Amino acid sequence: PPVKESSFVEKMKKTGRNIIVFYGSQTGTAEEFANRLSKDAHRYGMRGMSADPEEYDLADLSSLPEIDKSLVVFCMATYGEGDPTDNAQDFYDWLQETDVDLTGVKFAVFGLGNKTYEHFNAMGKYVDQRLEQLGAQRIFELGLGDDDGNLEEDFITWREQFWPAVCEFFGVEATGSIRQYELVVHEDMDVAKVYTGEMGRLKSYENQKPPFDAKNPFLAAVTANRKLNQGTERHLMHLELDISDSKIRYESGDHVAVYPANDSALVNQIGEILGADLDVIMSLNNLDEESNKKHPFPCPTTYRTALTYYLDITNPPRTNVLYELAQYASEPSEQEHLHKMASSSGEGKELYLSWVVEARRHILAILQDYPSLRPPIDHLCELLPRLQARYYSIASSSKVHPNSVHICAVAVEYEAKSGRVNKGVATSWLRAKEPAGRALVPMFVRKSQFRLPFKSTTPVIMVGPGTGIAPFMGFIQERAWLREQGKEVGETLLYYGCRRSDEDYLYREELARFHKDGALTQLNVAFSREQAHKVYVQHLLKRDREHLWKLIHEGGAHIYVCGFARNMAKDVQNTFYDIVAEFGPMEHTQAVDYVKKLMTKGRYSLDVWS
Ligand SMILES: Cc1cc2nc3c(=O)[nH]c(=O)nc-3n(C[C@H](O)[C@H](O)[C@H](O)COP(=O)(O)OP(=O)(O)OC[C@H]3O[C@@H](n4cnc5c(N)ncnc54)[C@H](O)[C@@H]3O)c2cc1C
Ligand SMILES: Cc1cc2nc3c(=O)[nH]c(=O)nc-3n(C[C@H](O)[C@H](O)[C@H](O)COP(=O)(O)O)c2cc1C
Repeated sequence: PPVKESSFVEKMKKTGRNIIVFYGSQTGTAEEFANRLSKDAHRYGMRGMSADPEEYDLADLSSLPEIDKSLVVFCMATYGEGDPTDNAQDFYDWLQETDVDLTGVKFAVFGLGNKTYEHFNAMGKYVDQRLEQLGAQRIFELGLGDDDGNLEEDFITWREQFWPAVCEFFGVEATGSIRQYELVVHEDMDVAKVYTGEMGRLKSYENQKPPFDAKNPFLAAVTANRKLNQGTERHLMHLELDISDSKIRYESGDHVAVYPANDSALVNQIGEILGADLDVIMSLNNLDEESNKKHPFPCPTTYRTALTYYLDITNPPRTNVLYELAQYASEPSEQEHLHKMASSSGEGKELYLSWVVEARRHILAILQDYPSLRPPIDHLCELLPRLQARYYSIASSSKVHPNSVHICAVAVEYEAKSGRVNKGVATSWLRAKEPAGRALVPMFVRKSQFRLPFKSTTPVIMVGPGTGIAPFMGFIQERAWLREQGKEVGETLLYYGCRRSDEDYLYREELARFHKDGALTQLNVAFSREQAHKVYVQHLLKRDREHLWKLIHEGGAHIYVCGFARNMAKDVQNTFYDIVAEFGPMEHTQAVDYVKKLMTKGRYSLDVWS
C-alpha cells in the first residue's frame, strides 16, 4: 500500500518532458532498458523520464494527449505463468477492468521474455494488445526480447529502429556524454551520517527493528557452515542462519534472499588500477533535481563501500556502460573498440558477445585488457549497475526450526574464457562466513507457492537432482514431524541424484536416517557417474512408473521438481507424460494435457533456478 505520486502527465508538463518510459521489472533488466530509452530522448530533440508504474495512476494515460508529440513506452518482463512483474501488478489488473478511452495516446512496447517458457513474453504481448483495444495507437512494433539468446542485443536492435520511426512520425530528427549525477566530496562528515552498507535507512543494519524485508533486511548470524559433499571436485555447503527475535515467518518451499559483499581484493584492485582513493567519503546527487532517485545508491558513503555493498563489479558490463567509458581510453584502437561494443551488427557486435559476454570479463578485467581505459572512479560508480540479492530455497521446516533458516548452496568458481577464475559473489561471501563477533548475513524471506499438501495423508513425490535437494530437506523434516505428532502421513518419495555416493551425495547421513525411520517411504538416488551410462532421476521415475501412476491417478499424489537445469525439468516432465500415456492409457497429447492439468490444480509444482 504505497502512496502514489502525483499525475505523471502534470509532472511531464512541468518539466517539459514529452516521453515517459514505464518499466515492468523484477530484477532490474527492464528498469535499465527504460532508463536507457529515456536517456535517448535527448539525442532526438525530445525530453523523457523513466518511471515505476506502481507509483502512479496509469489512468492518467488518457491525459497524455495534452502534451504535443507525447509518447509512452513500456519495457515489461514476463514472470511466473505469463504473469506481470510485482510492480506492474496494479497496472495489469487495471488494464483488465477499465473501459477508459486512450484515443490520441501513442505507445510502444518492448517485452522481456525467454523462449524457454510456456508463454513467451505474455506480459509484453498483453500490454501491447490491450492498449490498442482501449483506443491507443501503436507507434512502433512490439519488441519481443529473448533472454535465451542475448536480450541485450534484441533491445539494441529494436531500439535502433524505434527512434527513427518516432522521428519520422513526429517530424523531428537527430542532433548528434551526459552524466546523471554530480560528485560532492564531503570534508566534515559526522561518521554517524555515512552509509556503510545498509540497504535502507541509515544505521538500520546496526539498529534492527521489525518488520524485516527487502528494504530492511535482518542481519542473521551464521550459527553453522559445513561442507556437505565428501569429495573435493566442487564445494557444496550447508549454512544455518539464526532468525531469532526477527519475527520472521517462513514455511518449507519459501526462498531466503541475501545481500552479499564483493571480494575485498577485487574491490581494492579496481581502486588501485584507477589510482582512486576508495576511502573518499562522498555523494552522487542527481543533476536533475526534479527526479526522485537523488542517488544511484545510499549516500554519503565511500567508494570502497559502494563497490563493496551497492555495486555489481563481476557480471559483464552492458553495451552502454562500455560506450560511455570509451571516452576514458587514451589509446585510439581501444576507445574505438569500446565505442563499437553497442553496434547492432558487424565485428563490433561480435566482439562484445565473444570478448565481453562469452568470456565473462568483469569491469576490472576490461580495465586490465585495455590498459588505456582509465576512467574517474566516480563516473564509474554511476555507470555500474546495483548489486542484487541472491535467492536460495530454504532447506529447513519452520515447524522444526522456527528460529533458523537453512541454506544448501554450491559455491561458484570456474575458469572464464577471459583467462581468469571468476568467483560467485554470494557463494564466496557465504563460504567465508564462520560462526566465530558473529558473522552476520543480511537477509529476508520471499514467500513462494512451493508447498507441502495441506492434507497429511496425501502422497508426495519429490524430484530434486543435485543441489535441487534443498527445499526437500525441509519437506522431509516436516513430514517426519507430522508423524511424530502422531498424525497420519501418506507416502513420501524422494528421487535424488548426484555424481557418486562418495563425491557429492548431499545429506547422505540425514537422508539415511529419515529413510530408516520411515519418514521417507522411498529413497531413490541416481548416481550419474557410477557406471558408463548416465543414470538420472527420470530413469528411476520411469522404473517406478507403475507405482507412481497409482499414487498420482488414484492416490491424489502431489509432484515437486527442483533444481538448476531447465532441461532436467523438461526431461522429468516428459517422463511423466510417458508414464501417464502408458497407464491411462491415452495418447501422448492427452497425457500432456493431463499433466499440465495437475499443475493448474496445484499438484505439480516447480522451483527451477534457471
Ligand atoms: C529462486 C532461486 C532459488 C535458488 N536456490 C538456490 C539454492 O537453494 N542453492 C543454490 O546453490 N543456488 C540457488 N539459487 C542460485 C542462486 O540464487 C545464485 O544464482 C547462485 O548461488 C550463484 O550466485 P553467486 O552470487 O555466488 O554467483 P554470481 O556472481 O551471481 O554468478 C552467477 C553467474 O555466473 C555465471 N556462471 C556460473 N558458472 C559458470 C560457468 N561455469 N561458466 C560460465 N558462466 C558461469 C552465470 O551467468 C551465473 O548466472 C537459486 C536461484 C533462484 C533464483
Ligand atoms: C522465476 C522467473 C520466471 C520467468 N517466467 C517467464 C515467463 O513465463 N515467460 C517469459 O517469456 N519469460 C519469463 N522469464 C524471463 C524474464 O522475463 C527475463 O529474464 C526478463 O529479462 C527479466 O527482467 P527483469 O530483470 O527486468 O525482471 C522468467 C524469469 C524468472 C527469473
